[PDB]
Amino acid sequence: SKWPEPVFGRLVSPGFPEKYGNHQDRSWTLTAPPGFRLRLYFTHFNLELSYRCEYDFVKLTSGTKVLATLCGQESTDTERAPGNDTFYSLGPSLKVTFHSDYSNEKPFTGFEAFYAAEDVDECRTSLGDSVPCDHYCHNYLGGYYCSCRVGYILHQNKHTCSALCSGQVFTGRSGFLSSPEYPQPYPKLSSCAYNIRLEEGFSITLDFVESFDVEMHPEAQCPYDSLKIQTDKREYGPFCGKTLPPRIETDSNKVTITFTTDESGNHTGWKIHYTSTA
Amino acid sequence: SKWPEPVFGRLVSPGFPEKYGNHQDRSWTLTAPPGFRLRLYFTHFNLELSYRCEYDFVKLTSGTKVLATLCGQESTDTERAPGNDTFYSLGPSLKVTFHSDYSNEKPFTGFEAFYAAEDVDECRTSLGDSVPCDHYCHNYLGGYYCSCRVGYILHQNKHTCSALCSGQVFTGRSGFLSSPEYPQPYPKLSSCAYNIRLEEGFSITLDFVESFDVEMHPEAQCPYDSLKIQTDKREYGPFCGKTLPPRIETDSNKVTITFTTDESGNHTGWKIHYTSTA
Ligand SMILES: [Ca+2]
Ligand SMILES: [Ca+2]
Ligand SMILES: [Ca+2]
Ligand SMILES: [Ca+2]
Ligand SMILES: [Ca+2]
Ligand SMILES: [Ca+2]
Repeated sequence: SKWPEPVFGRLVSPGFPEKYGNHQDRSWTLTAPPGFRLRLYFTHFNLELSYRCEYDFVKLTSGTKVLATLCGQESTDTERAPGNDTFYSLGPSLKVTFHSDYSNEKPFTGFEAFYAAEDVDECRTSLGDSVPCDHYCHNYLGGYYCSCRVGYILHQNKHTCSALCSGQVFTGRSGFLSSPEYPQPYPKLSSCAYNIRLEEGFSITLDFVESFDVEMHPEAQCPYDSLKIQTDKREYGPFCGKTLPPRIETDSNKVTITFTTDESGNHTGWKIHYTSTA
Repeated sequence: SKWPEPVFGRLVSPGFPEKYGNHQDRSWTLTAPPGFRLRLYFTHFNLELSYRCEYDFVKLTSGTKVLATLCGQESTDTERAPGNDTFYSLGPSLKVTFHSDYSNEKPFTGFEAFYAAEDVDECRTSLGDSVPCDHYCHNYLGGYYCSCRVGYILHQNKHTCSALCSGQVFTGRSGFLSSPEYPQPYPKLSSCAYNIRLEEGFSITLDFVESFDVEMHPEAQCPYDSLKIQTDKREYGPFCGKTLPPRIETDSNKVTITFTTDESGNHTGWKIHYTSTA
């Protein structure tokens, strides 16, 4: 219900299209709305040529960086003329500076430049392996939004996808149980809780199977990702490393398994096969 | 004691407090002794600001985790400056990494950081984790040690408190007898021994009376906690499970009850009322 305002304009050297004079200094600060960057190009460029544009120049800077230093008419080995190149602001702001020195041996016409704001694509551009979203990144005008696959919920940090893996209440007495996505990497910032609740007088036995991969610390044990098992009379765990933990035999009919994950890592996780006797 | 690295120290960007240069890379690995962690903070911080600190940064890592990525002077929406924040190592080690890219358009002054070792308090958990001691936990500089309540003795594992429940010699003809702390959970790694010595020609009768709770096995009987009874003419037990066992009638004037517990469990235990006839 609220939309960005357009931002666009035209910049010229003093007196354009007539020849620019000596000892002139101009600067324009251009600012796009949040989520936008600026796009600038030159329809006309004809300045005094000099080594590294020491005499006359047009300087484009953005944020903390110098985007370009331009002079002459056609780009050389150590100088740059803009040609049909396009220049982009870093962030929403862009400064344009024009300077002429004490003399022009020829009648130089200066420059005509045009600029326009365009939406930043936070999902595709400024992207290496670093996607700002855990699952789905949605670009829109002036921003972006994150969403998650089914069976997840967006964390409060608005980027991480937390599994909905609590609430599983098993009553079938022989069965399997697992970390999310296994054997794919288990999700970040998740709190899983699995409850085996069956008839009284029965005793359960739990078995880890196949592969095991939980984030470990060099000299500490399991401070990051914590996998623990709980009978109403006793506690077991936490299990880490990359070796399948030994069998466990419970006295109780009701058992609770909890799996907690922290903000980082791509570890595969765990399987558990539980059986039964009297 | 003595350690190769000092209890306190100072790290600065190359050339501090003068402007740092381009294409610079530094890394310091700081390591405290076991039982200590490292605490690091910044007295001065002024780096080039960039989206996600891609240009210049200080990265604090510990173990496998990145504690922080820092740039700028004051923290923004997607960037972090340390301010007066304190950073803590996970375990005794902590790595500091400094990097600068190809240019500095302003005189960025870099950073001054200080670190100090501090004792880990193994006794004071956030207590979402377990307590390392059975009874009393004592913290000291560089370590901790355990102790027990009166009537107990510290087990060889230096953490578990074993009850002193041997030595009870009953001569009274009618009476009660019990697992330690009943009806509170009976202690771990304890070996209790109760001796009933009565006049010749008399016969004792034993009765479980209130609650009965001893660690049971799925398909076996009593391999963890073992409660056994011994007359000079017979042996009874071991008794486990969680149902009050039937009455027992001894021929002997002499009875010895032995109760053994394992390293884990919170089971309540047992009472026994014994009487006598001719
Ligand atoms: Ca000139
Ligand atoms: Ca956008
Ligand atoms: Ca993790
Ligand atoms: Ca830099
Ligand atoms: Ca300590
Ligand atoms: Ca026990």
